[PDB]
Amino acid sequence: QANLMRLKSDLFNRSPMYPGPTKDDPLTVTLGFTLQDIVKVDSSTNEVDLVYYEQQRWKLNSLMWDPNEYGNITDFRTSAADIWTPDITAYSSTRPVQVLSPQIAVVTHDGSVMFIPAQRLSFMCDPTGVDSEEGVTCAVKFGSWVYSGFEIDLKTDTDQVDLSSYYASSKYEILSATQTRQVQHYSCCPEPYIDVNLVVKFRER
Amino acid sequence: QANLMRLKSDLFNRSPMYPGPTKDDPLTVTLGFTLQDIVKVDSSTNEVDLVYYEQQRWKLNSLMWDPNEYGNITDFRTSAADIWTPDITAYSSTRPVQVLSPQIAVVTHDGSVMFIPAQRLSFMCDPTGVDSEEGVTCAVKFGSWVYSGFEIDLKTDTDQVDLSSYYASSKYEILSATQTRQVQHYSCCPEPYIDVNLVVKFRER
Amino acid sequence: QANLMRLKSDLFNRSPMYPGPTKDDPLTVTLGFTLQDIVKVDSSTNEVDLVYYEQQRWKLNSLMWDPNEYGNITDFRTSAADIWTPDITAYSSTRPVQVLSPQIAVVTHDGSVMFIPAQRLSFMCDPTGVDSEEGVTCAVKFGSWVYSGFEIDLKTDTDQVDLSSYYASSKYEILSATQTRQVQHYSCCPEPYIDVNLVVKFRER
Amino acid sequence: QANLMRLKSDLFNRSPMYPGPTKDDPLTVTLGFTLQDIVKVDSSTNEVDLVYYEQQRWKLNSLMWDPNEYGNITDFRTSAADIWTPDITAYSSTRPVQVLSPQIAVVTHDGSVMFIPAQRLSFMCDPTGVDSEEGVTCAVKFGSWVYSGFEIDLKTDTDQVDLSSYYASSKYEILSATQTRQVQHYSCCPEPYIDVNLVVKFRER
Amino acid sequence: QANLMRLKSDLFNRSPMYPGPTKDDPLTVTLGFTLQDIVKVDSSTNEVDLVYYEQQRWKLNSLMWDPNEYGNITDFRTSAADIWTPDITAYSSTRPVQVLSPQIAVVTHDGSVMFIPAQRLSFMCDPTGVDSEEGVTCAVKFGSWVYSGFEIDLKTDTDQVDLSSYYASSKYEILSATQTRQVQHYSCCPEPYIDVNLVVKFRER
Repeated sequence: QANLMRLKSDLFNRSPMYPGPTKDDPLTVTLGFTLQDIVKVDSSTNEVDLVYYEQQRWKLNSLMWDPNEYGNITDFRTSAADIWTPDITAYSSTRPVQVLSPQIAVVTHDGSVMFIPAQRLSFMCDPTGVDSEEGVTCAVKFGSWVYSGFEIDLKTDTDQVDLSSYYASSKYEILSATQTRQVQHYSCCPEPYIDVNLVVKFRER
Repeated sequence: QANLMRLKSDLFNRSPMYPGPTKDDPLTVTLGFTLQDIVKVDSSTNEVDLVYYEQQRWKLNSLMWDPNEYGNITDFRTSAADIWTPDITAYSSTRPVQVLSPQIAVVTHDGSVMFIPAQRLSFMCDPTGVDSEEGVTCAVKFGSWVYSGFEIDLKTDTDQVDLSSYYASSKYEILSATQTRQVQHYSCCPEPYIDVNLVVKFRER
Repeated sequence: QANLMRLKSDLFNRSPMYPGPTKDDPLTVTLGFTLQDIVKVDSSTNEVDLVYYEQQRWKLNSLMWDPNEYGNITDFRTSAADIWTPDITAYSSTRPVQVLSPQIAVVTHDGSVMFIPAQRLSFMCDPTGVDSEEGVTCAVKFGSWVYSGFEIDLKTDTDQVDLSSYYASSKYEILSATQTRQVQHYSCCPEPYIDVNLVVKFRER
Repeated sequence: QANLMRLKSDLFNRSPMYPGPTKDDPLTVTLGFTLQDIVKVDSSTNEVDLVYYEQQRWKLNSLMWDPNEYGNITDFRTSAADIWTPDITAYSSTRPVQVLSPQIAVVTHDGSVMFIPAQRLSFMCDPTGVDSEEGVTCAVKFGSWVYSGFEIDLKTDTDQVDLSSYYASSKYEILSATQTRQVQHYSCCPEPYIDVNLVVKFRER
Repeated sequence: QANLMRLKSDLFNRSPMYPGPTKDDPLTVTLGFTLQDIVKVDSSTNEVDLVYYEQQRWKLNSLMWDPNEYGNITDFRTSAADIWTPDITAYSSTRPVQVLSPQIAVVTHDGSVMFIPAQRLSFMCDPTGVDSEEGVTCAVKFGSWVYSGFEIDLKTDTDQVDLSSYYASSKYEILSATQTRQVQHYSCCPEPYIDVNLVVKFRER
């Protein structure tokens, strides 16, 4: 009850929001995916739908406290809207991403954040061959829409996508799912942008 | 009019927002389901659609009062946007759950709240076999998206889902519906989450 | 003009809106339906779509004024967001109702309010036999979602639904529109809840 | 040089929003449609989908100014939501109207507003006969939802609908589109209620 | 961190938002499109669906600063709602445009702004002959919905639509894709409106 309230108030009212990273203050976001289901394949549009949730973590001194001052509270939960979050976007969606889970984050005494939104995404993917044995292959890049390599940097803890909770009776069977950090120097833009490229190879069951 | 008016401003203004449960301040939410219709079965994707309402209960101390001080009010109804509510989510939806009822809760003088969302939900369900006599079986887990079992804990009043008011001319027929409390462990997180598992076994007419 | 200006701000700025009915200060709300069109029938999901508008009447003391402080104004119009509205809900929608009309209500000096939303509703209903001469029957119940008969009392003027602005060239002809008032009981709660059962009998033209 | 700023806070920040048309202070609102396209015709529901521009103009004494006292500024563009707008709806839409253009109005020094929303509308329409040189005719009355003809008065510049920029490759050819101002006033009621009837006669291309 | 926050409150919190351009404060927005996929073609409604980025650039004095006073911060990233943005609109759209990327913009010390919304757009276009060697041609105009030639001017860096990251496996091959500046005049208004005309000639692969 009491202390948390006092802490929450200190962090979000006694002080403004993190403004976002800059060159002189870059930030590293650890990204990782749990693919949960390939829901739909449409072969007339070339669209494929994923339901995954997406682990995001990062650390801000701005979000730091000494637990001893706040009743030995070492971490809390709060509405994502209370804090700043990175603009990690899918680079080839074909519809607005749909949000499947509460937008609630967990802050730790040391300034670090863990946020795990469930989403459903339609992205650009030609499923011709999904019925054959060697299956089909599709990718979607995820990355900061507006922050360059110099401001937001991506990182992963594994390059294996978490298939622990893939829907067992899905219409579609995952042959492999990969997540690799990639750098892209771009057109409009001198500075490189950095993304995580989700590659799934799958087929009909 | 006059007395509730005073009560609502005393509960929700004098104090700052309730910050939700902690490890020191745990909560027990009681979940039940009334399952009213299986609208749709889609076997191209593997998604089934249910209309149910789900009954949530919990008690807060910070919501208590002495009815004598407020002209004998034992309870009032308030918009859910005024009180803390649990982040109970369907672990395997394929679409954002759509709300079918008012977001209004009823708080009672001893700090207990009772909140009954009506929802239409798409979830992961392979319906192969729905067209037979033995029918098919499907489950979706419900539970807190961010609070572990040491912050929020679930509980049912019975494992028998309420089917007494299930639509009589549905294209699908319910053969049984269960709600069973269970505990999960996830890779991301140190501490066990707890969920109520809704299992439905159904067929067409 | 500044004479109605002062009225609105005296009623809507001087402290709060209305907090809602209670066992002690209960409220009558009169309900009537103008069935405007049966737009669609779905025989693969057993869902039917009505366009109708919903006549809602209630009298509040908090909204009362004397037109001598207020340059002889008997009434006025205002965004339904400015004042408390009842939580009347279809008990078997399969979809969140969509809004067809501006959210605006006429208020009268005696406190009495008239709000008329236009709406498309998808509800559970088996259309089997809609093409026979006998036609088909469906019912949907409207009523407060959280207020018991002790807090909200529901009234009708007629038991015939209004078919007078029913669209002449609708796909479906109306054989009888009825609005019967019922009080009934639910598993969650000891008290009577009151609802208006709309029973439409219709066939295709 | 961007001092427009002043005119804006002189107008909208000087008093709460204009509270609508009284009876003593009425309002003439002019109406005009540019019909861009009939998109779809659903012969199984009974809905036609139109895409049009709705031009509306009205005059407000409370939004006028001498250009000479404001850096010689004769008109400005502003968000529709910080000026009052008329509550003109289609009386037979079957889907919430879908907004295709920004909600931004233009205000002229003399108090005139111009607002031209582009919309997609679905309305009740029997298209039996659309597949013949004959064609078919359809109708939608647009009117104020809550206001009488002593509070808001609808008017048209002309009753030839502007078809001069109607899609040349539409599946549906327009024969004619009319917009007539209709007035009705009944015995009991010292109000006239007035609406613009949008009649379109069309066939398949 | 430190400086960046003081910058933002000096640009946004002291003196308000830029009110918009005027006859006396003209502005030139730069437009460029990157076509990503033709996602869908409907030949029974004559609607086609594009997925693209629109790169928008403009320069405001009020957003200019000297980096020396703000710790050599040469530029920064901020939410779209903190700044004024041009109201660039598809003229022949048939569904509300859907946004695919985060509404955030990059601001440079010289007052220059860059903003690149990613969009799925449905628009009028008959795809007859998409499945032939010749292909089919569609066009759509992008422009200010409310700012005339005298207020917002449009300009392209090139008239070639950027196809450098068009989807390798789209159903459709792009034979040509053009973006041109033009001035239009409409019944409504006595002054020029400036648009960029997107012309895509494509065929089935």
